[PDB]
Amino acid sequence: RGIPPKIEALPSDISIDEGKVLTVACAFTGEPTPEVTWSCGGRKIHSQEQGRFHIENTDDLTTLIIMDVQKQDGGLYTLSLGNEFGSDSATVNIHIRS
Repeated sequence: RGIPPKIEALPSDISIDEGKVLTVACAFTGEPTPEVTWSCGGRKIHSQEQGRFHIENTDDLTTLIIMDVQKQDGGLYTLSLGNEFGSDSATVNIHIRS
């Protein structure tokens, strides 16, 4: 009959060295499958097929990938989920290390 979305696991903080690939994964649940939005600074992140930012969404996992991570990529990344029955949201603090 419908189950609102829930983010089941997302880390609160991640530190990665400058220049590496960062991968941030999150498992979620919901019926129907929730729509997934990643954002940073009130702006939605979109996959770039020939760029550094990529989002891979399956029916219960979403992954943010940032290739060759730079200091400018650091910040608070929010995952938001929504379906007909509700919404959820959580933030991960991404730190880029020298």
